[PDB]
Amino acid sequence: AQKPPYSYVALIAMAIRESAEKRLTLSGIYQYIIAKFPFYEKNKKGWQNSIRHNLSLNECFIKVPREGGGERKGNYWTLDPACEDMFEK
Amino acid sequence: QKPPYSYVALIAMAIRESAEKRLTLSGIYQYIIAKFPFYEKNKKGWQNSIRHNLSLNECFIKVPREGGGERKGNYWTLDPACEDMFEKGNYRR
DNA sequence: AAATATTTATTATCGA
DNA sequence: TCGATAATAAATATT
Repeated sequence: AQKPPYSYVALIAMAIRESAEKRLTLSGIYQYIIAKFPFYEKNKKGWQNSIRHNLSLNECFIKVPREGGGERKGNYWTLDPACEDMFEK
Repeated sequence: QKPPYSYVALIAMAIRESAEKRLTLSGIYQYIIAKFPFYEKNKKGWQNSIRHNLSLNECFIKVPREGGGERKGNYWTLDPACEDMFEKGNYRR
């Protein structure tokens, strides 16, 4: 019972390293973040767009190809082989 | 050829240098160019500086635009006390 | 008209 | 009072 004002930044690449295959999608993001804590909600476009723009400022992300496991838009999103050893932690 | 001039005063001067005084945001730059052309649109560096003046003041108001004026930007105007203050001492050193 | 990602754009924090 | 990192709204491009 307290205020979580800190978890808007590192919730993006988290689902990469918390997982085992390191390429979970927005579906896995949603279901796992929901399964984690009992207050946050996906029924708000505000917080959704907030977490959406949290990915553009820092210049370390990149787009990586994927086949028809859900690809109609195009490639998935992950990190760069350079800013690697700073996101496992 | 950028100006060493007060940027809030730059916005207010652009304001008084018009009749409608409520032009769109995407034209604001052009007007400053009309005075002192230096900057290039590709340079994304010094934008936050002008932003600091645009957002942080106490003589402007924020009012939502009309749905037909659907572009990127809003309209701003001055304050009567700010008007009568700037009308006297606007261009000193 | 509802919800993915390259640019734009208020509140406020730091630093000079 | 002029500049550099973060944290937040509302309107284009993309599927």
